[PDB]
Amino acid sequence: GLDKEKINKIIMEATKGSRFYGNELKKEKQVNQRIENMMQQKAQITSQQLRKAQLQVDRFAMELEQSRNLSNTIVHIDMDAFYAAVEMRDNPELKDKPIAVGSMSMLSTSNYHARRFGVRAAMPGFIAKRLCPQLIIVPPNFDKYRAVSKEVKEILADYDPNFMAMSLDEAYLNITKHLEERQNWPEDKRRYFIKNSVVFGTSAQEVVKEIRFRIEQKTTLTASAGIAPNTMLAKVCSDKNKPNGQYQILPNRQAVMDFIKDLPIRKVSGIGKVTEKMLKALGIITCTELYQQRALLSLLFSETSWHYFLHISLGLGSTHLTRDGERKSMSVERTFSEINKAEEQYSLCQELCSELAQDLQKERLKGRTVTIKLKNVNFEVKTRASTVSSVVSTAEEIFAIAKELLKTEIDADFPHPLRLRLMGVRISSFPN
DNA sequence: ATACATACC
DNA sequence: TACTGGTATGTAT
Ligand SMILES: Nc1ncnc2c1ncn2[C@H]1C[C@H](O)[C@@H](COP(=O)(O)NP(=O)(O)OP(=O)(O)O)O1
Ligand SMILES: [Mg+2]
Ligand SMILES: [Mg+2]
Ligand SMILES: [Mg+2]
Repeated sequence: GLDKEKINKIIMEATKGSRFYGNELKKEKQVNQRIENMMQQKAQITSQQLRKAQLQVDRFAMELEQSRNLSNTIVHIDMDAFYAAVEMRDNPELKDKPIAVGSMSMLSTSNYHARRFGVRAAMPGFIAKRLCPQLIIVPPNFDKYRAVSKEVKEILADYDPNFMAMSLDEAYLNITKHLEERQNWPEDKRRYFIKNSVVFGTSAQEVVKEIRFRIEQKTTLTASAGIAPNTMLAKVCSDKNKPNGQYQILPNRQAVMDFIKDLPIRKVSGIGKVTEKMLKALGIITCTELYQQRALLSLLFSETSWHYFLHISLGLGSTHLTRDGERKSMSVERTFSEINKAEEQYSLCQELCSELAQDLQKERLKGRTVTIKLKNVNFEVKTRASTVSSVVSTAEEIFAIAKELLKTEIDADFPHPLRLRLMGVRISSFPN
């Protein structure tokens, strides 16, 4: 498959000049400035501050290190090319062919064949077709994916009944308890037939082989898996042998540190495009560099960020799955071809409010904060929020609040019309 | 509390 | 022709 410059070449040539690209520059500059600002303060940092922080951080680091929990076994399962794999399963014509699930405007994912051409999730179809004109863009069938998801979630329930579904295709499992019961199971209880039988051992490696086997037998789709003593690690491992493979970080401190040693921080869940580029500008790329700079980082970043970075640098993370409690927000948003007539924008706001009210009606939810989201034709995004004393829920009450927030924004630019491409409404601040 | 940014599927 | 929908969290004021 294609190189890796030829790709970015095509994307640039196709993106450059678009209102969309304009905005991406506007953001990258707003980030570069944020780096430059950080960069200053690093210069104004003294050696006797550095020493002061270093003795503080290490005091906290000894507290984390002494509390390290290796006694749990955490599994992250992540379906392989989920949507695309499903559409491949049920249409032989795509057998050995590059595909992507989505529209010509936007793609959800792509199969590994198509990923060799640099077509990826969150790419517009029309750009992906320039990277690979044989690409088959198959429309998404959300409802199938939900149904397939339910089939695997049923299997996963056997090993951890409190497993944490992150989305349709992925989940964390705490198999610690299952491995204890399984230690002294007969071959009967861990024997599965092929769709002539097969058997799996008593170890963690084997349990996960059984899970991934049953998943393939039930759904005709492969999954990858990661094993570790915490979620943060397990999530990373699950990606290591993708597609259709496992990895284990064994529950001993040395192994953890061996894995961490040269791990690019980007691979950790929650270090993205920006934090990478920010941490790179301090010379931090691996998770040991992140450890080494821990004093400096305590001065340049907020408490939560450097606390989080320290957990990353020590190979720490969550060692029990907290059963997802109540939601914090519900929202709906929609992109469209340009709208500028005020009366059409009110109507469209009123529609979204109705849809949100209907989704609230499902889970019997009422909130206090209504937040409209507007994104003009140049991709610039405004949110405007208003909190109310008493909780609201109906399409009328939500619209009443959103109406004004929108009105204000139409008035502000007056006599210029709001030229928007996306509107949304969110409700939040639900009671405890 | 409000705004905007960053991240994940 | 065409650049998503969605929830939670962070950063800053
Ligand atoms: N940015 C995005 N926008 C829309 N849909 C997306 C998306 N990212 C993912 N999806 C959809 C499409 C995906 O099928 C599904 C699961 O997301 P993953 O597990 O992150 N990606 P996959 O399973 O395809 O491949 P593998 O894990 O082997 O790399 O969510
Ligand atoms: Mg995934
Ligand atoms: Mg996946
Ligand atoms: Mg990351």
